[PDB]
Amino acid sequence: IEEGKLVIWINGDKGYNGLAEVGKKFEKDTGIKVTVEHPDKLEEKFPQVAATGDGPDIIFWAHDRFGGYAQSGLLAEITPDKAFQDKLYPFTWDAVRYNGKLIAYPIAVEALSLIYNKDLLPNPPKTWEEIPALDKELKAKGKSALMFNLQEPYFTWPLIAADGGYAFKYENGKYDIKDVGVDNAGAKAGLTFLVDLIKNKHMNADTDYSIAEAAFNKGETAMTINGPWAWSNIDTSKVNYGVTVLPTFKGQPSKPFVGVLSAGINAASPNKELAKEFLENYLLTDEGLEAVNKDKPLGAVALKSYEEELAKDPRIAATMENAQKGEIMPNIPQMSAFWYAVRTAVINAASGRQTVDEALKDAQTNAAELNGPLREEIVNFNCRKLVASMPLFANADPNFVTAMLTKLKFEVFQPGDYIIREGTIGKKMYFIQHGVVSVLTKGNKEMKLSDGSYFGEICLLTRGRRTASVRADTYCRLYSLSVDNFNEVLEEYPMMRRAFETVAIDRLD
Ligand SMILES: OC[C@H]1O[C@H](O[C@H]2[C@H](O)[C@@H](O)[C@@H](O)O[C@@H]2CO)[C@H](O)[C@@H](O)[C@@H]1O
Repeated sequence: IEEGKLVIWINGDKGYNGLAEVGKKFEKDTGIKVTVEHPDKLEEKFPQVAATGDGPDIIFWAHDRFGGYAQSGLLAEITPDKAFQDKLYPFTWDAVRYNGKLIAYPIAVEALSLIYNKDLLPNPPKTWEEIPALDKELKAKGKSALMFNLQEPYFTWPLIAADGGYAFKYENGKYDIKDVGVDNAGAKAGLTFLVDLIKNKHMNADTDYSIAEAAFNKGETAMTINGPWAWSNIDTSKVNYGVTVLPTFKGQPSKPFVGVLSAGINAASPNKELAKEFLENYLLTDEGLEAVNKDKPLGAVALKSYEEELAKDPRIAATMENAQKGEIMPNIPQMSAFWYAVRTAVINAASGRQTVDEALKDAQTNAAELNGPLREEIVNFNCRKLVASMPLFANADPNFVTAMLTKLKFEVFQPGDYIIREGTIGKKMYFIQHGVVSVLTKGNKEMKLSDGSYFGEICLLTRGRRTASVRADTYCRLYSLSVDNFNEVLEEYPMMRRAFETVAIDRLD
């Protein structure tokens, strides 16, 4: 971030080129440059980087992650006046409330639908249960019935929820965080049906977003499950598609988790006023949303004036029908733990790492018990110890140490793994969070290092070989810090760079 410009983050499946057009209009009027970026794992990156001088001015995501960001102090309260508020649907404003405060601008309402190829399947099935029979019929003609993203639990959730699965029980206007529904009869039946699809070769566990998109848009599968954003690429592929009600499971509708694409203002931004002006006066207008919608459809927009037009589209009416059979996602801080829990369970069940019963038992405990803030805190202090213990960093500015912590990468090694091999060239030093290693120098004396220690640091000043091998003696958990990332932070703190250069200037004598 820098004062006088806007950096916006939005997910790579959304209309980021269209948003950049809105930004080009903004720059033309104010001289303020707008850069739109779509980094991978943006929703996880944002809370890591936002405090530490990095991060976008504006973050776009579904509202479910914003309670967490709000809890962490990473979002500015927004202050639209009543007239502006009246422009958007009251339920969209509700979705972005935390402690009664508005913490983001709602943009669009998202739900998943069944997308079907009308040439391959003129009458799409009404039930999940008839998909195996349909796939066998299609397999004989070199096709498949259904492919969709099995790596993201968002896509499998409607099935899980259909017969009674739920995230957190809603009662008397509030979520009971101790009452998780991911291990109940309904959730187990849903995921069992999905795993049986996999086991009987009607779907593949490795299927991700790209695979399913490419299969449906090339005409290889009769159906997919996706949201409005995906419709552009299907239009471009020329497939004759319909958008309809998701299939029923055990006679019960699929229950997609409804998301409200929302735009938050990073509390670290020096551009909060410019961010408000862009969001209120440029993006949230008929012209602004249209530019984004034209690139990748937004869904049912929060802006009433524009939604009046979009609601005439039967694809948007199918989206809202699915949405009404679903549930608005909670925005509570525990949602991150929930998603992490269900993601691992679905991946483990589908692959056969665990049974459905085992995977979901562990998901229940993870979603209910896991304390993100507490675990984050413990992880951050321990990393801070490791980095600040090293002689080089022993008297450095605490913010320098803090920026450096964000660069650390988690690595694991098995007994007998060489972390560093003598004669090779590395670009990383290592800190030992947990484990024992041997430092071996050809023939010689071993030296054993353990929890708290470090090694490989000479790559910070060498551009040269590894002069010793380092072998894991037990299971090791390490953090690595690369010379590039070290330099990058060292450039952000010029007083430290000068100190370290004067050190190196004397190390030549
Ligand atoms: O898979 C869990 C994931 O679900 C939701 O993410 C959606 C997102 O809302 C959509 O806009 C679209 O981009 O696809 C994502 C699924 O890959 C939740 O918003 C997210 O927090 C959660 O991790």
